[PDB]
Amino acid sequence: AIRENPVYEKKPKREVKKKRWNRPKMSLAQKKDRVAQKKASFLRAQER
RNA sequence: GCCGGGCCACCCCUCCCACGGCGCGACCGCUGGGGCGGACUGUCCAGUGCGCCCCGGGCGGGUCGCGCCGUCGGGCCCGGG
Repeated sequence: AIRENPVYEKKPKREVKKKRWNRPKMSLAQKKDRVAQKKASFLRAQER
């Protein structure tokens, strides 16, 4: 059979609904305000 | 000294181009709010970007058009009396 029909036929391309499965990289302001929130929370607990 | 032409000087009108200034309009990026979908953060319920739409405003520069101002401006110092 291989010697008879050796050609390869590609699988047809399929439509995509464009769903991301990973996590996008966090942004500069996002991480800066995360650090700010952490500092505020720690100081709040220290006062409390 | 012998007869004509043209030009700039009078006085007035009008074209184009160049330069500088002022004001208006069209296209741009950057920046404060609202609506939507979601993703994330914080040892108080609070907050942060993201993609779309609405954007009411600001910013100046790059180009274009418009109007005015100024030039012992340039067009044989355009042309008309």
